[PDB]
Amino acid sequence: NSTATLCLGHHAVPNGTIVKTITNDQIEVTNATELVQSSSTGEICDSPHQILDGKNCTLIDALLGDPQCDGFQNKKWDLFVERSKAYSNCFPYDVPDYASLRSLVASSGTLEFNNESFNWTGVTQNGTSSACIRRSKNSFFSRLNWLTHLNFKYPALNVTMPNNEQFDKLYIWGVHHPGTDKDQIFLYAQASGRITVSTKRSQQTVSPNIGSRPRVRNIPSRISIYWTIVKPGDILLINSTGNLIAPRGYFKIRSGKSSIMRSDAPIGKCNSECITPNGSIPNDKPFQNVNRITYGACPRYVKQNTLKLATGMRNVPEAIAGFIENGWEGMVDGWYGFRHQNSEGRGQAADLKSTQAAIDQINGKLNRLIGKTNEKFHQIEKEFSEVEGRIQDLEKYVEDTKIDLWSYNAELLVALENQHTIDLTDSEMNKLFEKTKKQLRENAEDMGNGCFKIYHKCDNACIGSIRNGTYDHDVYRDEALNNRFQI
Amino acid sequence: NSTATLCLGHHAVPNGTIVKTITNDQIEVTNATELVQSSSTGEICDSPHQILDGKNCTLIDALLGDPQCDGFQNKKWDLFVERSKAYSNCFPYDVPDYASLRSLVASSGTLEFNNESFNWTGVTQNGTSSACIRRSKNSFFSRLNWLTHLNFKYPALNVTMPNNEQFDKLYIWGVHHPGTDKDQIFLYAQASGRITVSTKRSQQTVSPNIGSRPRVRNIPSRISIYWTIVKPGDILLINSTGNLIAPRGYFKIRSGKSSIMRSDAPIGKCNSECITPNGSIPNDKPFQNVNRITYGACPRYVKQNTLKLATGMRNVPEAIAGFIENGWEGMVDGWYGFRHQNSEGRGQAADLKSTQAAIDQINGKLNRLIGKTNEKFHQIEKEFSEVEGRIQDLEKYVEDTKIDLWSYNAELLVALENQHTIDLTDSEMNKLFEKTKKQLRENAEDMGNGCFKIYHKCDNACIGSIRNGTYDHDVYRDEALNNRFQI
Amino acid sequence: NSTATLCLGHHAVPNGTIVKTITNDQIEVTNATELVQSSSTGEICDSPHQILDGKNCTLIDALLGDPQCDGFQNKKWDLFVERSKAYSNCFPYDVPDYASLRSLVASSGTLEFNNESFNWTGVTQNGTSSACIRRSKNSFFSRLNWLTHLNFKYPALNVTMPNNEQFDKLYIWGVHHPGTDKDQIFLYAQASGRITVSTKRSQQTVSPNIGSRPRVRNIPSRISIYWTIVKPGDILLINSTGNLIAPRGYFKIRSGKSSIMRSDAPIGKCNSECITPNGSIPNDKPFQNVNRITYGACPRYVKQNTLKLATGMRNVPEAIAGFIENGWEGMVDGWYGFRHQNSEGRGQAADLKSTQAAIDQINGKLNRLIGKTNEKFHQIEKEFSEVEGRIQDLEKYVEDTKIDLWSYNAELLVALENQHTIDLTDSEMNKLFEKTKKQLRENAEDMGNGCFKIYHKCDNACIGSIRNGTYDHDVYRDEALNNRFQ
Ligand SMILES: *[C@@H]1O[C@H](CO)[C@@H](O[C@@H]2O[C@H](CO)[C@@H](O)[C@H](O)[C@H]2NC(C)=O)[C@H](O)[C@H]1NC(C)=O
Ligand SMILES: *[C@@H]1O[C@H](CO)[C@@H](O[C@@H]2O[C@H](CO)[C@@H](O)[C@H](O)[C@H]2NC(C)=O)[C@H](O)[C@H]1NC(C)=O
Ligand SMILES: *[C@@H]1O[C@H](CO)[C@@H](O[C@@H]2O[C@H](CO)[C@@H](O)[C@H](O)[C@H]2NC(C)=O)[C@H](O)[C@H]1NC(C)=O
Ligand SMILES: *[C@@H]1O[C@H](CO)[C@@H](O)[C@H](O)[C@H]1NC(C)=O
Ligand SMILES: *[C@@H]1O[C@H](CO)[C@@H](O)[C@H](O)[C@H]1NC(C)=O
Ligand SMILES: *[C@@H]1O[C@H](CO)[C@@H](O)[C@H](O)[C@H]1NC(C)=O
Ligand SMILES: *[C@@H]1O[C@H](CO)[C@@H](O)[C@H](O)[C@H]1NC(C)=O
Ligand SMILES: *[C@@H]1O[C@H](CO)[C@@H](O)[C@H](O)[C@H]1NC(C)=O
Ligand SMILES: *[C@@H]1O[C@H](CO)[C@@H](O)[C@H](O)[C@H]1NC(C)=O
Ligand SMILES: *[C@@H]1O[C@H](CO)[C@@H](O)[C@H](O)[C@H]1NC(C)=O
Ligand SMILES: *[C@@H]1O[C@H](CO)[C@@H](O)[C@H](O)[C@H]1NC(C)=O
Ligand SMILES: *[C@@H]1O[C@H](CO)[C@@H](O)[C@H](O)[C@H]1NC(C)=O
Ligand SMILES: *[C@@H]1O[C@H](CO)[C@@H](O)[C@H](O)[C@H]1NC(C)=O
Ligand SMILES: *[C@@H]1O[C@H](CO)[C@@H](O)[C@H](O)[C@H]1NC(C)=O
Ligand SMILES: *[C@@H]1O[C@H](CO)[C@@H](O)[C@H](O)[C@H]1NC(C)=O
Ligand SMILES: *[C@@H]1O[C@H](CO)[C@@H](O)[C@H](O)[C@H]1NC(C)=O
Ligand SMILES: *[C@@H]1O[C@H](CO)[C@@H](O)[C@H](O)[C@H]1NC(C)=O
Ligand SMILES: *[C@@H]1O[C@H](CO)[C@@H](O)[C@H](O)[C@H]1NC(C)=O
Ligand SMILES: *[C@@H]1O[C@H](CO)[C@@H](O)[C@H](O)[C@H]1NC(C)=O
Ligand SMILES: *[C@@H]1O[C@H](CO)[C@@H](O)[C@H](O)[C@H]1NC(C)=O
Ligand SMILES: *[C@@H]1O[C@H](CO)[C@@H](O)[C@H](O)[C@H]1NC(C)=O
Repeated sequence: NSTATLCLGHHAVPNGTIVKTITNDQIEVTNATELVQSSSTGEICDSPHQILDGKNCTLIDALLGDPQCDGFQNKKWDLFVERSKAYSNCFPYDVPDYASLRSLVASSGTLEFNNESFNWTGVTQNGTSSACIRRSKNSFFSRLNWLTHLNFKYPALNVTMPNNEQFDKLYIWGVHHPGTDKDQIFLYAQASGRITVSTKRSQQTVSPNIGSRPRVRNIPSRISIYWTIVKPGDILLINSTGNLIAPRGYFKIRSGKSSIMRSDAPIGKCNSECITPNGSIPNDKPFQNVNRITYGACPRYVKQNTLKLATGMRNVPEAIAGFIENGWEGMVDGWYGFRHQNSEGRGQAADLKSTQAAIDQINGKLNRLIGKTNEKFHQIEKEFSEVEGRIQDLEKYVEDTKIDLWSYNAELLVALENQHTIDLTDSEMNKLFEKTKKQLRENAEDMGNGCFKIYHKCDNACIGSIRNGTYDHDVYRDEALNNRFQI
Repeated sequence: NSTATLCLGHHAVPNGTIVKTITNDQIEVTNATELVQSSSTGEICDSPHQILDGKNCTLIDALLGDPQCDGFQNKKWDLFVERSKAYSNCFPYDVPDYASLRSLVASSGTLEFNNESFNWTGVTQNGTSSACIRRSKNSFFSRLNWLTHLNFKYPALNVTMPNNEQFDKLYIWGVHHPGTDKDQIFLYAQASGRITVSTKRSQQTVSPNIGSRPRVRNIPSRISIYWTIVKPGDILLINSTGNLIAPRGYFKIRSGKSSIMRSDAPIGKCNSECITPNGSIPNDKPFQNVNRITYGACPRYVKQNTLKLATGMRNVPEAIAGFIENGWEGMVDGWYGFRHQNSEGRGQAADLKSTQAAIDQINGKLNRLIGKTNEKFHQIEKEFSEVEGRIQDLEKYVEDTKIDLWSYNAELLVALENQHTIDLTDSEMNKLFEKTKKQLRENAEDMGNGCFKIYHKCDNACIGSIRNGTYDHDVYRDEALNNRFQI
Repeated sequence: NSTATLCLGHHAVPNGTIVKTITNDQIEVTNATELVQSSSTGEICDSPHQILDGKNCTLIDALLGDPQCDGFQNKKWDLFVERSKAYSNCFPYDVPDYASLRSLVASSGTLEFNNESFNWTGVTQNGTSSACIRRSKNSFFSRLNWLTHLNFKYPALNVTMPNNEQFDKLYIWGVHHPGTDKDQIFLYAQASGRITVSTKRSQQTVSPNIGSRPRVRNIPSRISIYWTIVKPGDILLINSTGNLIAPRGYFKIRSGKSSIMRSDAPIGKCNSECITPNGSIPNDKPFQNVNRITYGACPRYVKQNTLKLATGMRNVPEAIAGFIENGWEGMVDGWYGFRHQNSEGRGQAADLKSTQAAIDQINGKLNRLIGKTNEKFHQIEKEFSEVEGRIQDLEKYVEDTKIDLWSYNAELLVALENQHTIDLTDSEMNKLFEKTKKQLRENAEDMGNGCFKIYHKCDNACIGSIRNGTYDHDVYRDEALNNRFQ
């Protein structure tokens, strides 16, 4: 006729996604991305990190060098994987402050061991046990030297070794606690006092405790594992009258990106930075709900099973009408656009610049959230198999506090960002609407349903000029004014 | 007259509330709710949590079986409330890691004790002390067995108890430290000794220390309390030559929701999810400022004394003027509405759909904040009476860090939620204004004071349609245009 | 011309600052302020906190009374500064929980020492060492009494010291660990033994461990340092057969604002609340990147080297365009303003009320961020010279968690405040535009670039009336309608 209808609107999808916001908990959007990694590959990836498979060994067993760990001598790792099927198959032993030695070795990142010419004069070296079978013969820990009497004599040892290198030396040693007095006399030829291992900086004094223990692998005795770190310029001094499980040398202490993880997952052929006890995970998402123990460039752990970030706007599912009444399910070329009813027929076109502006802002948001990872290697233990008390309670409290704070941050971030995304895309729809209103000047009226009523004959070329920003309102001003106001 | 005025606006109150926002610290709102629970009932509510009243007992005193704790034997609790007037009136004891045992048992949640038939031979059982009286006779702890010599001999005990059940067993035992050597010879007929309690996984060795102590209840001697946890399939082996305060059995270890709290509040008939040492508190508010220690489904502790969440718009108290100039004290039916001037007279009506939309958004926000609590059962100690050093400093650092972070989160959350509340209620007022503008089309002009001047004769029927919606601008369009655009 | 052009706009600068927002991490603004203190003065200000310069003394050496530390006796501090050049010149010693004793003394805030009439009968007092030279004489720690023996006898000392005052008493004592049995007999006349120090509530029992150790200052023996806290109403019993490095009295324990810091910076004659190991820092900014170790009213430590807070608007660089197309680089009188073209000529003026409203809201934000810092005195150790185990790992984990969470909060806060500031100044431009539209009513049209076309004669008096809100649309309505329509 003499008028045309130009409706502005946006696309819609048949099946949207439900996201959370500040105003609402369940708002439907056209599209959303998962920000919580809730699955793993089931396998640990061996690249870029050097992964040392513990097999039947724990890290401490590999440190001491019991027979099943012979293949772990002088090895390095980025992450040591300890299996729950791992077991000791050697002399029974314990480590006072086990967790500290395990953390120290895990953070050292190597079992590189240099033998030293210790002056073990007057004692018999290389003691053996039936509990440690190396190659069908009795043996002992490969990195320890079980000293016993020589010719029924064990003289008081005072053996020193300067640290003349530029690095710290880690010495692993222990105390043998025999089952009975007959074993103390049989092995050391005398009752024992104390063993003192010292440096200039510090000293450790320990005592044997002769007495029966419940048998593990048919041995009623125990070895207690102790360690010392010797700084450059410092001197190790071992003062012992018996019951000394001597070092054969030193381990290297290194600073680095190494740690230890407990996992039953197989190790595959891969390239994945983030390792969890359930296997490696992608680190594209900013958060994860796989596990709380992590290694490498990992997402933050949260308790939410899902957090969906709106990478799109509110769906608003289902004459012509604009964005105020409904979204358009028939629009697939873009996010925002125009639909019109003209004397030449009905039609539709996408507005690609507003679509790209909204997409660019969403891409900015994703670039701020996606791809930014938390690269962490050595942390505290987060699952415990024994109840010790105050220290474990504090470690659990710290981890629970961290998880509650990061879960709060993730929930607030997702709700604020989703509210921002809806306000952003409604804002972009409004910028296109005000731009069209300003371009049309007095030649059209807002009908209140997201559409403009154009009061002049506006053909397809006219509509196209409006869509791409080249509409000249002066050409049609008299016709539209004469039609709006009955001159 | 030939024209009418329709002013849009919002309600106001004589006395508002001062809240914080992003750009304004002292912004007045019509209504706000307190988000910090800063008061308590002064009593601990005994439901739904099972609460065991310590009376004159500590949890440890109840654990060993102090004469004042006969009412605690084999009992369960969800929260043990330890009293500051509690004291021991039995043999004085020293638990070398008191906090760990107190926490371990508090989280275990029961004093269930099975009297296992320990094979004590060659010794005298059921030793008593004059400092621990039951029914006017000398007694001892009911869960400990003080072993002494029999016929002036104390043979070396070697007593084995395998763990043949499916749960862990907690054995509590100790070492007697007499005040002098005469006491040790009188009780044990041994100059000294060593006590070793072993499992397959770990061992504890303790030595008695003969010497004087300050007399507590006239006793110059001490009992050192130790505990062993025996896993299923593990074995308890006790080896002693003297000074053994023997176990009478085991306590059960359970994973659960139990804990210990220090408080002096009375216990009475009530119902409250969250327990605080100042008495139980309502858990409706998201935050609290009562005490650092909590139990159950509680709000999170912050340093803020008050944080008020706006549950209404900005209060701007003060011809007809609208939301641009002031708020309306005479609007009592709703939050948003209309006032009009026509030839019939002046009037006012509330717009209930905009009011309900704003209320629904606020109620959604309240559902996000109010009623959502965090269940916290066993945590670290958060108040200390003794100066311990590094571990206490770390616990204080962790708790103050948590509180500082949650106080920041509370301040940012309240400022963001109040800024959003103001923006949302101003947005709803602006949406009603734009909606009215759209219905009026060319039949009205914005007066710049929140009011529309309607340029057709408009008397109580057109105003009704405008308030309802679906106002027909076409019928009045020629009259309004003749009044607006004629010279 | 029968019309006039009235354009609205905002100022711009030739060179702006790059800030981060929620949806744009490289957005240029007219002005910004640094919220991360990234540099120190290099000196530790001696005011308002009382600071003791350790020089060659550690806190433990000051506690025990090392001969070089005589100047620290009975002194008080709000912050003790331990130097990396510090070393001992007395008997070698080992504190089995060094960090805990150092924390107790640092938090007590004083070395006020009170001598007590201990009954050290039957033994010789005031033992000396060649490693502790005080006045060119052999000496010992001034707060410890090295008891050896009297006439080749060491009767078992059973010494009681009641606490009859209202404060906790800190007693520092030790155990000598000689390098050989001959030294044990020479000093104490009898071998082995043990030392028990106890109160009503607690007890500590230790044993000497005779044996050679690596020589420090040509001495192969060690003194172990132990301590006990005696509450009011309690009694301290020291029971020793030998090897006792006895107390001479007690140290007072106070609750307060004292702590210890490791630093090599000199002490300056200045005033600053926040002290870091690199020296004092200003405490105006909400965050810092100088050090993790803090004392006083400090900002929070973050991982960011810089965080810039927009204190301005978008710097949109460039007949009259308006705010939608670009900013106005020629504006010096304000942030928001007007430009016009009329029958007399072109001109420009600032709108000071919109400018002040935007500035007042920005100052509100600055008042919430700047000047609000957090006073902390005694915290965990955050740097370590040796690796100890799970406790050090936990302390590092806790501090790193705090830093990551505050760094997250700092980035979220800066991005939200900068996005709000941009929305704020865009909103103020929009309220000024809408306000102008409302005064003009139907006498002007929005031409789409931030300008209004006014369809009536509007001289400089008219433009001024529009600027200050006195414009009356009724008097110009017939001319503007005749020119605007037909
Ligand atoms: C203390 O008791 C334990 C167990 O009751 C004894 O250990 C047992 O020794 C026998 C010796 O033939 C072994 O067959 C068992 O397997 C051992 N069991 C356990 C649990 O260790 C131990 O020998 C006893 N000690 C003394 C000195 O009599
Ligand atoms: C070591 O000295 C203490 C002094 O405290 C003696 O303990 C006091 O003994 C008397 C009499 O037995 C009591 O009246 C006091 O109450 C005790 N003191 C305290 C603080 O309780 C202790 O007897 C002495 N030891 C020896 C072996 O003589
Ligand atoms: C234990 O061995 C150490 C190491 O040789 C002895 O200490 C040395 O003693 C000589 C004696 O003049 C000194 O010159 C050295 O400087 C000492 N070296 C160190 C590292 O301390 C120590 O004397 C020996 N102890 C016994 C009892 O034989
Ligand atoms: C959602 O976005 C992703 C990534 O851009 C795209 O692959 C997917 O097809 C989108 N889905 C819908 C329904 O728009
Ligand atoms: C680990 O031990 C099991 C038996 O427990 C054995 O079958 C397996 O071969 C061992 N694996 C390696 C790598 O030695
Ligand atoms: C002990 O065994 C080690 C194995 O490396 C060997 O080098 C050393 O010579 C042996 N010493 C004695 C005394 O058998
Ligand atoms: C362990 O029991 C045996 C039994 O003969 C005894 O000789 C030994 O001294 C005991 N050890 C301890 C530490 O009690
Ligand atoms: C240390 O070695 C010396 C060497 O003479 C000896 O006399 C002393 O008994 C030893 N001490 C210990 C605890 O081994
Ligand atoms: C990962 O393993 C832990 C082991 O306790 C389990 O609780 C968790 O559900 C697992 N997660 C996934 C995604 O497999
Ligand atoms: C805009 O569209 C019209 C009609 O389709 C066309 O004539 C004109 O060249 C277009 N201009 C631009 C800049 O794309
Ligand atoms: C504030 O809201 C509460 C309901 O939560 C209502 O009871 C109270 O009357 C309101 N007060 C004002 C001043 O609006
Ligand atoms: C606790 O002590 C008070 C002291 O007055 C006494 O009345 C009460 O009976 C005691 N209760 C128990 C359980 O010992
Ligand atoms: C020791 O006392 C307990 C009390 O329960 C009793 O059952 C046990 O038979 C007594 N044993 C002896 C040897 O008196
Ligand atoms: C609750 O009790 C604690 C006890 O330390 C006290 O510090 C706090 O002020 C009390 N709070 C209230 C609200 O009574
Ligand atoms: C419109 O509002 C008026 C208010 O006076 C009311 O009387 C009338 O029933 C309403 N009509 C409809 C259709 O809502
Ligand atoms: C930025 O603001 C500061 C005051 O905070 C002022 O001194 C400085 O001149 C301003 N710079 C610019 C370019 O506006
Ligand atoms: C610190 O020690 C050095 C090296 O012995 C000495 O030169 C200096 O004078 C000492 N300073 C003080 C204050 O004791
Ligand atoms: C020991 O030295 C102190 C000075 O610190 C002195 O007061 C005391 O009288 C001396 N005692 C003896 C027994 O010489
Ligand atoms: C405790 O004091 C008495 C008092 O003579 C003494 O006999 C005993 O040996 C002392 N014990 C210790 C460990 O000092
Ligand atoms: C402060 O000192 C620490 C430790 O020496 C150093 O890592 C840091 O870079 C220093 N910072 C500044 C701003 O000097
Ligand atoms: C506004 O500006 C005009 C400029 O002509 C002046 O005459 C008038 O007095 C001013 N009014 C106010 C309130 O500043």
